[PDB]
Amino acid sequence: LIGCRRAEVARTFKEIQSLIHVKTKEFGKTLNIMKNILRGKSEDGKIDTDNMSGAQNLTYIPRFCSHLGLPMQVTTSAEYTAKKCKEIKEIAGKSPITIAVVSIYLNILLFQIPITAAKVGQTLQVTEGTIKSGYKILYEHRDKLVDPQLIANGVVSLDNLPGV
DNA sequence: TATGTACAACCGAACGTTCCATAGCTATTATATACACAGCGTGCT
Repeated sequence: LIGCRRAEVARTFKEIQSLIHVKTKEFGKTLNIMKNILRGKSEDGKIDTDNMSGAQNLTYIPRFCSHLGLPMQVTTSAEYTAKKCKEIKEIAGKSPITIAVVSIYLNILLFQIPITAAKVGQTLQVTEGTIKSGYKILYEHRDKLVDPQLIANGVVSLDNLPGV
């Protein structure tokens, strides 16, 4: 996990857990210990940048979109939505995985790709209820979650996003 | 001269299983906090 993060190609805890069979508690405690060790030998003996921070959600979006087979235009829109999604306090505390998945789902229905949430959550191993629950929060601020140029050109209109 | 007799020469070792010794992890209780996930139950169609 540290090695992936240092290379700017960071992965998620679940993705690494798919190969190495270790439950979450031991994983977290070991990671905290090793980070302290690296920091300790960075001062006495660099190590981290803006990347070392846990969330760094923008890095996950390109791979998650690839798993769904979306075009690059949707991926860029998802990155913009996820980047601006941190201004909302009702969602900012959520896990970076959900922040990226809900942003991807918002754009999937914005460009009208026929992929249902039942498969988006099944592909990225995220509960469908969580996806739709988060989508509701990412509906009161849609004007701030869509790139101005895309709406200006005419590629996407905000009336294609269903409203509850 | 002839015949006898005598003499001289030409099984190891690799692997597996059991037996001490030390240290560490596991489980439980309480509490605030918050997220995600897996259930159960009730109304709707």
